[PDB]
Parts: sequence; C-alpha cells; structure tokens
Amino acid sequence: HMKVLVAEDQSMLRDAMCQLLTLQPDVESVLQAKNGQEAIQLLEKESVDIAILDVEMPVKTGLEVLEWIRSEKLETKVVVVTTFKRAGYFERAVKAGVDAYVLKERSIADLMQTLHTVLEGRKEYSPELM
Amino acid sequence: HMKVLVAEDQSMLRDAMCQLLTLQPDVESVLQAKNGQEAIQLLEKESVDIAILDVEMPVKTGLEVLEWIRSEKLETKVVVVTTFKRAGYFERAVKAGVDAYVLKERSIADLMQTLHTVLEGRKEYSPELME
Ligand SMILES: [Mg+2]
Ligand SMILES: [Mg+2]
Repeated sequence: HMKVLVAEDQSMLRDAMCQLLTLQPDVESVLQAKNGQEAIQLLEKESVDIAILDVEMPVKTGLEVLEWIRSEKLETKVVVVTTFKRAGYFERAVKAGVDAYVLKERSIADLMQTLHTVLEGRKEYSPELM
Repeated sequence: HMKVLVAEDQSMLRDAMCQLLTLQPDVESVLQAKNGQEAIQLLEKESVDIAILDVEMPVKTGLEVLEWIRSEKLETKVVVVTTFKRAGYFERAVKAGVDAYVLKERSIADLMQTLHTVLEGRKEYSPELME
C-alpha cells in the first residue's frame, strides 16, 4: 500500500534504500529525490504516505523539508534519517512533529518497523540520537 | 486484559482517572496508590501489567518508584505522568528505562494508546516533556 518518498543526496545510499523498499511486499511505489529541493517539487504535485528524509542535503535540508511539510499541513508521515548525533537537529525535528528520527544505517527490517510504526500513528526515536 | 496500578497523590485526580480507566473494556482492574510508598507495597503483592505513576508524590516520587521497579526487575511497564517540564526528569526517567513519559492532562483515548504502546514494548514521550 505505502507510497514512499526517499530524499538522500549520496547516490549509492539513495539507491540501496529505494531498491530495498521497492522490493518490499508492503510498498506500492518509491519516489526519489537527490536533495531537499527535488523532494519539495515532487511533494508539490504528488501524493505520499511517508517521506523518508536525510538531514544533511544540498539546497534544502531534511529538517527544512520536514518544516515545509508541516507548514503545508500534508497527510504525510515524515521519517528523518541521519548518521551523526551532532545536532540540535533533534529538538528542531521534534519541534516540527517529526514522526520518527532514526539511524540511517539500519536493517531494512528495522526501517519497515519504523514505516509501519508511523503509519499506525506512533513515533519512533533511535535512542542513540536522543 | 490490563491489570493497572495508578499512583496519584491528588485525590480527585486519582478517582477520576481510575474510574475512567475501569470503564474501558480493555482495562480489567486498577489498583490505587495515594503516594510512591503505597505504590511499591501494592507492586510487591499483586501482579500488575502497567503502572501509571505521578512524578510529584510525597514520601516516594514516581521516579523513585520507577527505579525500584527496575532494581527489582519486575515485569511491569511504567508510564510516568506529569504536567511540568522539570530539568533533569526526562533524562532520569529515560535512564531507568521508562516505557512512557507523557502529560497527565490528556484524553483517556490518548492514555489508552500509551497503555497499548508500552505493552507491545514501544516507547511514547510527550514532545512537551522531551529534553
Ligand atoms: Mg546526506
Ligand atoms: Mg502531583
């Protein structure tokens, strides 16, 4: 069922995730964006159930895209991914009602857990990032 | 199914919440503690699925009771409740492996989600209390 958007600037990273997702039985389609600006462009014309957004992206960060989604009040869960703690990003994301904020390099099994979790209306934070 | 304990020092809030919880079909029964000590005494006697603990209680606080529950390695899920974001609390609750740390003033609908959430081993934290 899920319509997923994946925003990630590092091309290998982006490909690995979109493919792992595309091959999940629970997934219907997976849009791609190289940076924060493409993600917004796509979200301006297309419908998404979950946006998986990396934080450090060129032009628009994942945090800035999250903030736009909320300002535009879209029916979209937002899963922000990151690798480094290195933040104030947490407060900022939590202040933006991010549906989850989790490690980027986790198992596709773990990512699907997150995806369902936010679909059902709950939230998930990778402790390491707290 | 749920065997619940509620520890709340304000007597009208304790009756309100306990009566509301009892009217829920998912909730089986609710023990009741007027402070942190009554809570522990009750915890070491009866089985309890989830304890809903006020933080600001006389004698022993919610946080103390949480720490005791863990030092006993009880198989109880802990929901801590409060109204004030008080420096140091969220952390201390989270280092003790609290299952939820949420606002007291919420719908029973909301509270029930919290209850289910912690049974399934997940976490919930009210944003207004995170730090
Ligand atoms: Mg990046
Ligand atoms: Mg109190």
